[PDB]
Amino acid sequence: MAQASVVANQLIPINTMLTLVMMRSEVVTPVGIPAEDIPRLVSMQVNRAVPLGTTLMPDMVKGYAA
Repeated sequence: MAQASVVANQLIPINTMLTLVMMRSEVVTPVGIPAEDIPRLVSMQVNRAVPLGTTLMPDMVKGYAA
């Protein structure tokens, strides 16, 4: 399996604006937001708390569409 996802590099509190320190690239299942998209996620808000190691999904990010 080759496709990497965005995963949380720290706990991301609810309603936090994302920064680059918060986002790592990992090959995980199920697949989340493509890791390719990390620079476009900066300053977008999360609508729930995202624990460390959690795969960031499209429905967790306010305003995200692809």
